Amino acid sequence: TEVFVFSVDNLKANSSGAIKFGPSLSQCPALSDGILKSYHRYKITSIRVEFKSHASANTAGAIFIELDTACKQSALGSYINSFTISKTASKTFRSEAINGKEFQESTIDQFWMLYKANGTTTDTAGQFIITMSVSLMTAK
Amino acid sequence: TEVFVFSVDNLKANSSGAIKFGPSLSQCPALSDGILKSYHRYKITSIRVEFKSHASANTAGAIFIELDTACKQSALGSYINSFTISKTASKTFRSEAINGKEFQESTIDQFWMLYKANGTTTDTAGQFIITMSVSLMTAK
Amino acid sequence: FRPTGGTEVFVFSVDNLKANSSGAIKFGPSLSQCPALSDGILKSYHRYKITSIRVEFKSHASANTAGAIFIELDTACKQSALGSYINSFTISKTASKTFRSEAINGKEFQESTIDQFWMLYKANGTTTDTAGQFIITMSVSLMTAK
Amino acid sequence: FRPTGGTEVFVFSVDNLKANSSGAIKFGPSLSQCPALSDGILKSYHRYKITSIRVEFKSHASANTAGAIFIELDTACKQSALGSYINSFTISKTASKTFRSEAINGKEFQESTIDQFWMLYKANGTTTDTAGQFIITMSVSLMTAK
Amino acid sequence: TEVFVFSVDNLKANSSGAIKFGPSLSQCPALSDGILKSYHRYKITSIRVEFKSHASANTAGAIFIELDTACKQSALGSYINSFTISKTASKTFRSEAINGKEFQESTIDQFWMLYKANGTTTDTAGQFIITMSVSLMTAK
Amino acid sequence: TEVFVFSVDNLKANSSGAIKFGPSLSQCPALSDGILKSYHRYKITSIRVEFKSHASANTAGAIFIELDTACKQSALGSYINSFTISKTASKTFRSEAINGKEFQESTIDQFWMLYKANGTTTDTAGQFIITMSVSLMTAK
Repeated sequence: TEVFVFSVDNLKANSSGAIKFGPSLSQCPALSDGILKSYHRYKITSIRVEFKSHASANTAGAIFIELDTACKQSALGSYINSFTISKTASKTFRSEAINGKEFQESTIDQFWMLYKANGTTTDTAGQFIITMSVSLMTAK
Repeated sequence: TEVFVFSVDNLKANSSGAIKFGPSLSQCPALSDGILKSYHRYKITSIRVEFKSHASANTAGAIFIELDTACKQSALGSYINSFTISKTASKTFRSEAINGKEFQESTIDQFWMLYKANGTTTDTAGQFIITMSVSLMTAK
Repeated sequence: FRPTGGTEVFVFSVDNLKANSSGAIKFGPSLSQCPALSDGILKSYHRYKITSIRVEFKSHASANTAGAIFIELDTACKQSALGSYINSFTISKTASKTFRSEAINGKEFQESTIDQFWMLYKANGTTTDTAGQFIITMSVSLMTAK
Repeated sequence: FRPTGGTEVFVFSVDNLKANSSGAIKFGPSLSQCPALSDGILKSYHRYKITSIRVEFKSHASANTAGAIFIELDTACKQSALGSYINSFTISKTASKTFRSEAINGKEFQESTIDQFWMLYKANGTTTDTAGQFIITMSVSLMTAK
Repeated sequence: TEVFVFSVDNLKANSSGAIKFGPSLSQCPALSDGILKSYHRYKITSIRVEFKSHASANTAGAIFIELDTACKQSALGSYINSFTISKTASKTFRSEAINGKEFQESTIDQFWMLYKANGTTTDTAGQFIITMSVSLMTAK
Repeated sequence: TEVFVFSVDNLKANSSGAIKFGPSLSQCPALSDGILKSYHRYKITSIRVEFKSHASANTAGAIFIELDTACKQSALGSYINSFTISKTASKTFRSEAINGKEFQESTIDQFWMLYKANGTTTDTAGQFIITMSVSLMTAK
């Protein structure tokens, strides 16, 4: 069981995307092109996503976070979880939320974290600092 | 975790069908068009199906129940579980039978409950009173 | 399942039994009502014997259906029509008949290619109304892996 | 075999294992080395899980054959070549490896149409001489009659 | 009831065959052209087959034993029972395994014992020393 | 602090080489292209090297092991530590032997493990199964 800290950078005020955890998690090559190449099964036990807000106080908007444990949803949809663009905050997601109770093979993803900024301008918003706890088993 | 009680009504003596639990479970809109719209992950922990038998004593036949956790079987096939049309009874199904050990997303079904009455006439048989226990996860 | 063989219990059902249904339930490799024995464990053993069977009539019928379905054991595996009328389930009642080893030719092993016995049944009813179903519980013993 | 399901133990063998043999033993409905599971009891149940397996290498080889056959679990049911070389039986020695439920994806039931895991093996030997055989002892649990 | 001890000789490292017990059991003429000519009914109660392993330690392989009480199987098929070519061992088979519960006429066989060596070379493997217990009935 | 198990494979009877622990430790990408990309400082606390001996009994020779905490020695030199090619064995090396008392940066190696088989033929000898215990510091 290890802990990885990585960052989603250059996050504008109209940035939308998906952070696809697993072997397609290119923002942390220590997991993607790293330790998942040396194990069969893994599970991500909990993640702690932090918005750091490198923005001016006049930028309006709130970036939205939504968990997709189907690994297929493209557009966001839900607007309950939100970081305000002008404030640092952090959201912590446990195992049953992120499909983290059972191991799965290192070839398939576990969940996606979709985000949508929903601001008007392309001004800078900040970055995510994501701290995930993975468990591994059956070396390869 | 909450408990829903719904009914499958107007059940004739030759009625066959599938009660598709999950988002396509139209017999309980409090789950289908309801609380599953406000959560990502769910599991149905146990169901208690009851046959109520609003039938005369001269109606012959026995309605058959079969669990499909593949969510694809159309015709019934198995004839072990059965309610007699002229008698009230109840069958209780736990978690490992109904694929209820793990959470899954609110977009996909969990299991189906197929039923086939296998009587001759179109006379009234009764109704199902189904009591399901669901557990909900990450909100949406 | 040890390779020398084992003893297990199968529960299967003969379904959709009308009030004029007649037939034979041919136990062994031609016992299509339990594929776990027919297309199943008999493909993985040479010799078998069915030690005892417990046939149950479940009677999914109305009280106005007259008749009585008759049961007859054929350990020759060749009789087509019924003939004997001693053993009977009433169509409107649940009952069960249990048959031990010497009745069903179940004392000795035989190869998994040949049947052991047949269970003939004949409804003896006028209408094609529903009668019920059989729930059959057989105890098999297996010998020599294949 | 209750219609709600049961737990049984199957013993089968992977035979004629040379000193350069590689392959995959695909557990589930495609597990042709045990027809009692493949064309057998999985035809009479919806859901199953293989709780634990005990693979044994029996080493019908001379003492001059060099090499070590390698074992690797694939619970994705898609890996073709071996890759990992940690688990190994020496070709000239009898041994056994036992794999529990969380290693072989054996915690949850799944439908009898899909496989559960594969066991890949690769001899890692020069010649085509005889190495031995696997004697595999798996414990399955069954759920929902079909 | 008497006991016969006979031998299957000159057993190479790729030898396969069937030892057909009964009147066609040519490896023991005391049963084949012997006491079965003087009785109608017989049964072989138990057999004890022994592999004696007149082989060098460098011969690889294992000869396989399989009982055929149908008296028709030609190729081997099963690989559970085995003698290692470089070791002496013995397997004992009781009555229900070898179809030895009931008498049968002296004109028909009772069972076959198939063996297949499954080694590469034609080097010497050993011999079988088989000890069978027969029971005889009505004289002839 | 985590434990890595990796293997040095395809080890012939005349194989010589160096297993260079640290960022150049290509036999375990979970350390090399893995967790060392996500931390500044590391130390390998102890290693347990095991020779597994996939060899025939007629292969002569003994593979030799020598620790180089200078990370510069090319040829072997010392012949005290040895695995016999025809036997499984294991050698365990603690912290002061492998330069494992102090942290160092993830860009530089810690020690090398040189091995030289010193047999005549190119026949198969076996493999190493190496179990190392690393400690990680400041994240990166």
